[PDB]
Amino acid sequence: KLLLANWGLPKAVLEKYHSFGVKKMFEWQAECLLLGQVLEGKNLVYSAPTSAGKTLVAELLILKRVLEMRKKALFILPFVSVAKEKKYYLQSLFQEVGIKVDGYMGSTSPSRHFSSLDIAVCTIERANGLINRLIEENKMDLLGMVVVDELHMLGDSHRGYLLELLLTKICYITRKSASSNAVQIVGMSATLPNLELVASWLNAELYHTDFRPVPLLESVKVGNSIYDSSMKLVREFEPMLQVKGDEDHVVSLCYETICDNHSVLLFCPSKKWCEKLADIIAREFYNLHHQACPPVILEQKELLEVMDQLRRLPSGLDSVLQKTVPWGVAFHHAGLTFEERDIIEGAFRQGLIRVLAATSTLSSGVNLPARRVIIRTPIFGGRPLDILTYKQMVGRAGRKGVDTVGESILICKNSEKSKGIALLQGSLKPVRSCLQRREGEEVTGSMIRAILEIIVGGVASTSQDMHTYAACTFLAASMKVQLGAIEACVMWLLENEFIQSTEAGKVYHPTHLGSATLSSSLSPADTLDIFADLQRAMKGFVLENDLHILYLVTPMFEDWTTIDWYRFFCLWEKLPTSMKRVAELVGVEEGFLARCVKGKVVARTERQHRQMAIHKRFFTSLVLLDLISEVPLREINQKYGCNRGQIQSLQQSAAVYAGMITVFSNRLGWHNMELLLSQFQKRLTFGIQRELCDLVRVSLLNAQRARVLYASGFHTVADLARANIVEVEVILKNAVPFKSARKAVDEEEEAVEERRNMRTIWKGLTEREAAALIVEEARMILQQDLV
Amino acid sequence: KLLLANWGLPKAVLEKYHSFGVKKMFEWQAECLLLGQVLEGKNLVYSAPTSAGKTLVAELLILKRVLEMRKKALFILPFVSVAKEKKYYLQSLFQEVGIKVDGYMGSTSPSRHFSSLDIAVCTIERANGLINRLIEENKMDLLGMVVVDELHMLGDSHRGYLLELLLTKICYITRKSASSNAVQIVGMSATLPNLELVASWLNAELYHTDFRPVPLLESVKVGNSIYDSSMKLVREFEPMLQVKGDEDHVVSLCYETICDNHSVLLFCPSKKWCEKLADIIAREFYNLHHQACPPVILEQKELLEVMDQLRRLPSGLDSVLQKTVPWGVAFHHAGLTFEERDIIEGAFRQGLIRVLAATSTLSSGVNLPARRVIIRTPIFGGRPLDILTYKQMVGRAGRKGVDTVGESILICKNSEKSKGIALLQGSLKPVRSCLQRREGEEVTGSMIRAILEIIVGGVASTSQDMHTYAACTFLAASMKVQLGAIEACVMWLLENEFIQSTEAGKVYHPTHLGSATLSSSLSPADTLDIFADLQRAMKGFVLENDLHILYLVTPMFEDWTTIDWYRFFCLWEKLPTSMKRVAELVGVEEGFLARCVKGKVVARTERQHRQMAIHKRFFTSLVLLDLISEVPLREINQKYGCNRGQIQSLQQSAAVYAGMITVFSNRLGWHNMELLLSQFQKRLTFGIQRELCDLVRVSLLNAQRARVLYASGFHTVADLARANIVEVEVILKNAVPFKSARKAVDEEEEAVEERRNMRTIWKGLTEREAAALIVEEARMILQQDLV
DNA sequence: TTTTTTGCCCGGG
DNA sequence: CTGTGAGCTTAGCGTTAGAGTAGGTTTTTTT
Repeated sequence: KLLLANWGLPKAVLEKYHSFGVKKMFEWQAECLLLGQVLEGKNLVYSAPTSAGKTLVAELLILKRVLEMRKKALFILPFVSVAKEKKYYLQSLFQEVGIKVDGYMGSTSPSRHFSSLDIAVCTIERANGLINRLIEENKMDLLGMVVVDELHMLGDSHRGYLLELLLTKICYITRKSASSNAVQIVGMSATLPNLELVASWLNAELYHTDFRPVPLLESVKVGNSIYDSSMKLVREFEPMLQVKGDEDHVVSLCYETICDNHSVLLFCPSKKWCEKLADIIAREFYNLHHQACPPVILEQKELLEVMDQLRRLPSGLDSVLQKTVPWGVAFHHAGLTFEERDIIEGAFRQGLIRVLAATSTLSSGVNLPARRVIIRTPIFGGRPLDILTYKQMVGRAGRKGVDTVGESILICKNSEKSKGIALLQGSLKPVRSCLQRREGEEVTGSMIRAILEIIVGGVASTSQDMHTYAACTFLAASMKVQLGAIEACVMWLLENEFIQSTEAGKVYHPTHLGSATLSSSLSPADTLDIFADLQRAMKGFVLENDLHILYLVTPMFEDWTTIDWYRFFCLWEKLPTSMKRVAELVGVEEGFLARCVKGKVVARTERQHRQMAIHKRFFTSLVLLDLISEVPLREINQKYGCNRGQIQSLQQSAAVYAGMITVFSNRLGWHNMELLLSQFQKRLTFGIQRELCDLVRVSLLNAQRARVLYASGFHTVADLARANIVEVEVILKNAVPFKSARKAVDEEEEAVEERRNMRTIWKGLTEREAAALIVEEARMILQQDLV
Repeated sequence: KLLLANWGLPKAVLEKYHSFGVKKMFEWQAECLLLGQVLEGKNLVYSAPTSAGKTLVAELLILKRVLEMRKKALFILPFVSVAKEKKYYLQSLFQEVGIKVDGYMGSTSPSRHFSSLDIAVCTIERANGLINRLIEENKMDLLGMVVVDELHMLGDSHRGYLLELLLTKICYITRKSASSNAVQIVGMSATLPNLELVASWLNAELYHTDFRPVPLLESVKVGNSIYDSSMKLVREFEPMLQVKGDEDHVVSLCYETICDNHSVLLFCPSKKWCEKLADIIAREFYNLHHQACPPVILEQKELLEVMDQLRRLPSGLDSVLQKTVPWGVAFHHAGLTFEERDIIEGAFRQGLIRVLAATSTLSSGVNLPARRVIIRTPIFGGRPLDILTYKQMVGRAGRKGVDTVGESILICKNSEKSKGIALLQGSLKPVRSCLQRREGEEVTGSMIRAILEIIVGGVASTSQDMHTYAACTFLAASMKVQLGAIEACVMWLLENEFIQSTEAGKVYHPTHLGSATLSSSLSPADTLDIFADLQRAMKGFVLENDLHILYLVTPMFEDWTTIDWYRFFCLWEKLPTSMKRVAELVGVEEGFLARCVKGKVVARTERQHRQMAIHKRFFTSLVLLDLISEVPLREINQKYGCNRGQIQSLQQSAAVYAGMITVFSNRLGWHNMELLLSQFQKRLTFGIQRELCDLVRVSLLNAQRARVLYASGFHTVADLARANIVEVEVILKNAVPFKSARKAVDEEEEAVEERRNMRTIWKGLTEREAAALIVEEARMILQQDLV
């Protein structure tokens, strides 16, 4: 029965599973795969805890369908991190049968067009983008299957409502062609009260189970007392350690199980709070070792390899990590460089680290199981802790093979107790659409996009079809205004020129501003703020410097950071007129910055909303300029107050926004603006090729400078030590694009001073000085390397 | 001796000469080829009257050397019309031997890279341009021969001094290398004085003849009395058909030779005076036949075919050609189209036209003999006629031995008789080099080109090698201020950033602006303006429309027309609000336009020297904007005060200026601005697409408005007659680049009106109405073709 | 109160 | 928005910011 070898897998995949793990399925998996019609081809929704073999029940369906029918699966995952991990995992299983597995995730994408793949594993908005493009190609018939994780995100508005739109399009196009399942939807979720509604919407079969291989003792600590689920008072605890201001004994709650050689995962409200607790915990591991209780075992021979591997990173070994990592204490949050996450994840996954204070980043996207989970408060960011967040936090408790029973302890004040009791006793709110109009309110951005994305694809081009599409949404299940809201959208789309009216009844056609908003996969709420920037550049584009191209290209964010408007006003005042003119043409204005330094965010009329959206995008441009200007990432974080983890997210985004907005300007037909961006797409790439890595040892070589030496002479630093200073000076003078020292007639001097100060090679040296000093540096580097 | 077959020509060329020419040389041709060292590879400078077989000597020397030395030869010719004719001759002559003959002239380029050619037939600046690039590619060793026509041109300031700069380079690059010739030079110089000096400068043989196949009977008329050049009276004239319509009775002097039934040619100081006087003469041939020496034999059947060929002209038959051409009278201007000029010449070349009136456009650039030449006055323009122009006029008398003698008649009133006679009794002034200076004067721009070009090409870079170059000039040869002239050049080229000074004498290197000058082959004095326009565009470029890029690629002229400043000032206010913004950024201003309306004469400081060039260029940009906007030339002429010759020169020059300024911008490193210009150069062309030609012809559709139909549905006229009006309406809506109809916030209402106007057609049709009308015209005219 | 003339790399079948 | 303990700093008791997350066509290969 449960032994997987009986299920008829091809031996290569069976042997790969035998290598990867258990040969026998859990009983719930055998039931769920033996519902009456899921194997026939009917859609499915199911739920199991994250500790269960959740994805196996999809993988065996994928393996069957892609082998039994020569059609292409589309595996939709909530985050790039889990998408990358699942890509490599699934590649390892199927590759010996010849299934081509590749993914759309972050900046990475398949080296071949979708028609060559067999299983595309991708993030949600990559999948919706691919669905839009499959519609534009009308090649949708290729799509065999959609596998959806976290289907309970149907109601999440920041991201997730895309899952309504995406599944609705597949239903509608199937129903449009209908009026043996063409596209099977397999939807994985946490258990919901109305899960059978989602299953009924998807016409799906249903399974859900409480089964988990490792059981969880949930609890709330209040005072000394620990209450089990159903508030059974199982235990009282007394402080094994006495610590100044550890009024909750949070260190002792760690130490108690550290005495048992078991690890602790400690979720906190914020990054600052994680650093403070990783500091405090490491100080007590130090004190216990210094005042030398049971002994503490560390295997520091391994921690020195981890901590040296951190020292190699251009971040440097962070001042907190210097203190904590030697003791097996770490911290983990999205302020860390991706490599620092992967190092600290790996060190905790092997258990070299024993305590890891973390934000929600270890709740979603990072599967670090632990014996004991702790949640430092019921309040997060002044919210009550979300019930979905809590039940995803505690799902980390228990380690499959290393441990027998999982433990979790919420820490709660006596006055807060009702909130903790609610978190344990409560259950997830019923999932409900974002399409639903609130009774008296303006129609929602999810509905506006949901209507635009069919019209622009040439699907449901007449309004009677739009009512037929609305009847496919999950909203049309949640209600059992449904007609009147649709014609309130087309008014908004018409009066913003996303679509055109045509008589005969009527037919609606996409404008270029339609096709651009669709095929760049921007949101309609963004392409107004982008178009008001792109079109205003057509009226006067500064070509002598990058800042205006960066303002068009820089990612849209709201509150990318807390912004110091006063330092931004001090910064804007300092800009060169070469660049301050770009601020004027963009519309940055002293009358607006003066308000934003003097007072609150302006009340948002459409004018004041636009003028606010301009400045936050400009501030993000000045950061993004400094990144390409090779200003030290240590300096940038002083200058703008962001931190190194945000910068890598900005680098990841700006490299993509250059690509989107090129397609946006292409679809508008503004080909003369496209080329000015399609060239800049070559320069938003921040990692050097190995060509310069030797030359980059020379302190006077910016990569922009090493670029011309290697292009001119293939130089090894030995060659730069051999080179004649006169040849370097001429190579330097033939490196920079020509910019006069001459003042032209009716110029202001500041506009040419900034042409002169832009040619000195650091302010900085003149080339006659630099070309001597760089040969003297190179010959010193050479003799230091040869010894 | 003189029988050509004895000279050892290859039979293919010999038979081609037997076909095209005659089997014998003239006496002077043999005597010159028998100059002992010439056939050994000595340089030669020779003269023969232009009606003799001047070029046969040069052609025979090329043919021999390319067979024997087997090195590539460069044939330099004064004008593109002369170059094209001599290209087809040399190609048709040599190609049966397999000599790869092609050339560089006008917008033309050879079908393969230079090294593929055996002969390059070339205009002066395509040759001096080529010589610069052979030095950059260091292929100078390839150049085995240079052959030069009109070597007397060295004294022109506007042009042709390049023929000193080129030959001085070849001399210097020989003598510096050497201290059987490295290059053989053959120069033709039309019987100058000081011709021994030119021969001595090139270290060449001197050869001269006055031989003519038919003698020139010069004469001069005052009153009724005609005098020989010796001022003997030859005749008193009898003005048959006496009329007050010509107070000098030149109509009778034309009719006289017309009674001899031979062609006559008349040179006139002005287009309108030419155009008037052709009408006057034609109405007397009308008067003869309407009254009826015999009447003029008209052969009207051929003239009606010629006149129908003018009716077939895209610009239609000129009403003045309706008057004159049926009588065998025509006129000839730079103001005609080039097609009309070629047609009218050909009709005269076949002798169908028997009288032709011209400006100097028949002095130089073409050779069409006429038995009698008439010169209307000793005064041409505001000044006495140049004796060089007189000789090239009267040289037209020899009808290729189809007639036994040639005639010339200078005509004047009783005043200035001596200054008239001085054209007959005078001879060419001494040739000289415009590299010469006054003491109270700047070093001339032709010297600045010389001493710049050596530096930038990477030759003679040392401060003493330039004085070694100057010793090879024809200036220095003529002198056997000049020592300071080279130092004045280097100071001027430093202050204009064309060169860089490096220490340890000193060694000078090109800037990018140096190499950009030479690579574009612009003048230094032009490049100060073409750069300042580009440098100003970098500070704020209007991508919104075509006008601001046209201002950069607008051909730069002095007085390409008189500018009717009041009509231009009216045409300035009529510019749309976006185009009136371009006028701000380039610096067009009412405070200058109104001042040119107020008064023609202005003083000029450096500000005013730029301001004139800005406006004179901008006015020419407006003409280009209309020409790409498909405005009818019938309007443009009347709108700007322009004619169909000036327009045609501006089209043919603009296609080259967008070429040069790509290569100018590319090598300044402004690769963003380069790609805009390189993109726009793909639009700045005026040919007709093969497949669209009939579609644009029949339906009266603008080229892009038809092209998108062929792109969107491949319609022929027979298919557009079937097109659905709603489908065409949707195409008409989405064919254009997106211009939003909505006003933005923070925008002038007078600005958005433009963007909504741009989508209208012309009148002022809606897209609905145009999409109806276009289908009606297609389906109606389909029937008119089928009937 | 007014004459004629020239420059550039690159693609095509 | 909501909240609270962290933050500022000389001292020893003043004053508040605060989670994580993502979209593009061409292109893959070197001096």
